[PDB]
Amino acid sequence: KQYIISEELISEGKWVKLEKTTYMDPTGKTRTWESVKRTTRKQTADGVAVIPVLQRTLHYECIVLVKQFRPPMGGYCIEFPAGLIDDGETPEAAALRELEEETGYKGDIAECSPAVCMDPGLSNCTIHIVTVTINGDDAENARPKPKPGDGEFVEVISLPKNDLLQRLDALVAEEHLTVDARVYSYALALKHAN
Amino acid sequence: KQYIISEELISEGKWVKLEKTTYMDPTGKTRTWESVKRTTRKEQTADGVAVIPVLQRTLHYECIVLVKQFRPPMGGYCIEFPAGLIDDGETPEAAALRELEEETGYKGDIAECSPAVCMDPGLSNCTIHIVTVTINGDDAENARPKPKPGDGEFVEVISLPKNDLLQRLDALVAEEHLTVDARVYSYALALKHA
Ligand SMILES: CNc1nccc(OC)n1
Ligand SMILES: [Cl-]
Ligand SMILES: [Mg+2]
Ligand SMILES: [Mg+2]
Ligand SMILES: [Mg+2]
Ligand SMILES: [Mg+2]
Repeated sequence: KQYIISEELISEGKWVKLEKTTYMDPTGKTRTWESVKRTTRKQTADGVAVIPVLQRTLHYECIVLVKQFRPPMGGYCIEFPAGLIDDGETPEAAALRELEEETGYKGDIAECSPAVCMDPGLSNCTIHIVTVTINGDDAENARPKPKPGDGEFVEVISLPKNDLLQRLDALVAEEHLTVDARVYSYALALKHAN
Repeated sequence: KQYIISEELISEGKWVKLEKTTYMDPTGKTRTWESVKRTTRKEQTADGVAVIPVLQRTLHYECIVLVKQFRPPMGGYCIEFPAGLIDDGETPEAAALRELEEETGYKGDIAECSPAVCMDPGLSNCTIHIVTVTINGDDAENARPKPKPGDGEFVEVISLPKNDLLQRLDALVAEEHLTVDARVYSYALALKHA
């Protein structure tokens, strides 16, 4: 019933553009929306976000997260390891690469989502969420060596899966960080299950 | 260590603006970013709310109530938590309960309210509160609920059992052209992983 009629470029940067979208509303009335897109999409999705489940025997399972300064936020954020997918890279491969660059951990693929939207009222940005387990008892994940790219500065924060939400709430109250909504959503469902 | 030095307006619409952000990297070097912001945020502790609406009914499995809408930035239909912007002076809880009623017809009861969490922190400063709400589906107010959607709002309600949410979402993605929201998907994954 609804669909896009046209897209007008308002402004194009190197990484981001703003467009004025005309669409037909379900009454047959024509309407406009201000829409953002990244200029980098080739791919199944713009990017991947990795849910990295650190498994060590006789320890709690942890979810491995990252903390970085995010210029659009004007502050530090706690997020799942994540990045853009390289032209002709698979989402799975992008997931293991990014996880290694940002954390130093080497993991195994458990499952991969379809493309999911980041903020669909604002942008067309999409990611695959890739669940990865990390055998924390293997020698290659003993002393994880992060190989981050140029101009990336990432701190790794591992938190127990079974207390994730309370641990996150504490980091916000204590460190004035912003937790990512996908991370928070995941944490909430862990408590809400059953 | 890191901080914002300046934010230069590139382009401002009615709803969204694009900014050139200058900030200090941790080596002590000046760098830039292209940042998106909404123009609608005033004193609110976030731009908006997303509601996690747990429909509870005697001798029924708990359902998560979701909405399906056309999203101009995406050029297609998306499945999301009920959600909207917080009106000036409105509390996040009030916004959540109001948007839930408007989008779904259901009258909820507040369970919990998250701190402000970031939508896509490498792109925008956009933030939400994630508000968990229970819906007493035995109450007569919630028997035959009707959306009371605003001007240019056109929403379908999809209630899925919490105990099978990921599979039911996957089934929906298999059968039509549409995109699941990344927060919805994250929540569904954790319900499996728990
Ligand atoms: C979405 N904006 C953006 N992405 C990547 C790099 C950058 O500036 C160097 N700006
Ligand atoms: Cl798992
Ligand atoms: Mg990254
Ligand atoms: Mg990277
Ligand atoms: Mg809405
Ligand atoms: Mg609404």
